[PDB]
Amino acid sequence: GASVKVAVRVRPFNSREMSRDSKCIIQMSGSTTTIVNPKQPKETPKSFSFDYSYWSHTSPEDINYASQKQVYRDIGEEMLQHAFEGYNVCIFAYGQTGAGKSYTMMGKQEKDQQGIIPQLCEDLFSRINDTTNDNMSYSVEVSYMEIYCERVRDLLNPKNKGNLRVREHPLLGPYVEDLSKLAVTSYNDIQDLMDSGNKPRTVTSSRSHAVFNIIFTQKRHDAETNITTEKVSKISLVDLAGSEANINKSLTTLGKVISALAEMFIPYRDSVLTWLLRENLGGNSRTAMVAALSPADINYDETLSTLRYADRAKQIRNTVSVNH
Ligand SMILES: Nc1ncnc2c1ncn2[C@@H]1O[C@H](COP(=O)(O)OP(=O)(O)NP(=O)(O)O)[C@@H](O)[C@H]1O
Ligand SMILES: [Mg+2]
Repeated sequence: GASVKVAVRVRPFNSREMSRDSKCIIQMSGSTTTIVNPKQPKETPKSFSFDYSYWSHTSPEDINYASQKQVYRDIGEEMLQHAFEGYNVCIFAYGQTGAGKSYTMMGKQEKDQQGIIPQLCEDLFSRINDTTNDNMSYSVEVSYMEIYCERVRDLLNPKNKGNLRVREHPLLGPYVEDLSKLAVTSYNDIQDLMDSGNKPRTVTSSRSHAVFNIIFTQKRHDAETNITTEKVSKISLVDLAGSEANINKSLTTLGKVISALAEMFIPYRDSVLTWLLRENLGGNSRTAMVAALSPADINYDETLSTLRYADRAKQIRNTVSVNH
């Protein structure tokens, strides 16, 4: 029994917003985020409470600013530790187009702005390499895919122009048939794959989803008999397309799955995204949602919609057990 962790993050104004002289309608204090409706200024502002509240509207010179490193060391390290404990984990970024989902998950591979995914990978390998018990050995395999109009593309295998089939293994759940799963032995190798994968994405409103998966295997060697008990945790880091057809089936279905789970049949199979993430939503997985928010008055409805779906997500609870 573990509830879905939910964080909200508000970014700086973008060019569109500055050009319309947008005012900031988002306020944050502690774990409370309040949104002002520019349309009805005298109506009571709506407040929401979340596990994490990242005020990233200003800049690093600000004392209360939430940087990439701070967002990661917070929710990121939390989930990585769960993976070390043997739990499957998932972190997905959700929000309006341009709200800051990719910046939070991937960031920029330059000076100081790496997002959750690169940092977690670096942290994962750093920890593995600091192991001092020779009875422990590890394996790290990675997969990276894109879901566009219900079709799946293998980002680590651009050579291939066929969309992979999402299937249901009779006993082990959903999987992408013939999706590349590469073993990596260093942060540098996994980062090259990440960079290669990011470049083959399409290709400026995204309407594809990106799923970066890591299969982290921990092998404990028992000295006396020679059996090696395995510990496997799947780490799924998701960067969703923004919210505003076959192009939008996945996002709408996710909304319904999230609402249904919060309400407690579920249309998991109604879309490739919810099908593949079935166990992370209501299964054996420690899951977190990072809701990206625009700070601008002009996006009140979209932002309010995001806050509401993030509020429901908070109510989801999943039965978790360590994979030993
Ligand atoms: N915390 C932040 N600090 C600085 N810039 C940010 C931050 N969050 C987002 N941005 C920028 O604002 C834009 C939103 O980026 P991303 O590109 O992160 O959006 P989404 O990924 O929200 N968009 P979309 O994929 O089209 O649905 C980009 O130009 C980012 O570099
Ligand atoms: Mg994006």
